[PDB]
Amino acid sequence: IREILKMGDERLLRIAQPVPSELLGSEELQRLIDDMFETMHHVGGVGLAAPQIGVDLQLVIFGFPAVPPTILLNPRITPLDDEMEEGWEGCLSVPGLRGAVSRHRRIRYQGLDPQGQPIDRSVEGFHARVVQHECDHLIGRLYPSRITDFSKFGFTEVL
Ligand code: NI
Repeated sequence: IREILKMGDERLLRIAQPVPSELLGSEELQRLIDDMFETMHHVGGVGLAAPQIGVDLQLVIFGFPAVPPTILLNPRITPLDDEMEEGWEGCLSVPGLRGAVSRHRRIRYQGLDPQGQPIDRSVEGFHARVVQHECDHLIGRLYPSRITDFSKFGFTEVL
């Protein structure tokens, strides 16, 4: 179990470094992953990025409309067309708040699994939204910085 960092921490705002090749397959990486799944499961989250626990690595985990349990390294996202869709987001680093955010409806995402094998998936809707949100942590973007409709940004208890 690790502490989740909160919005305002400078560590959330950095561009994350890639997982280096010598870590792929390794026990050190596996332990980071186990620590991340424990943390996410302990607070009831659907996704967690390594910078949210102060680890400066392009590594996200997610899973749950169901979403397959995935561990994604060094990701690259390619929007499949121009269609945008609005949805509710929250984040463990932004407790007590929700906002509506416009995201690509369809994306292809690519990256590596923990053993260094390629991932290549094309996805839509909520799965697409989750991946965009997690991958935004890796470039120092939290979901308030993506909001366009501020009428829909508020406290959970109130909205
Ligand atoms: Ni988040």
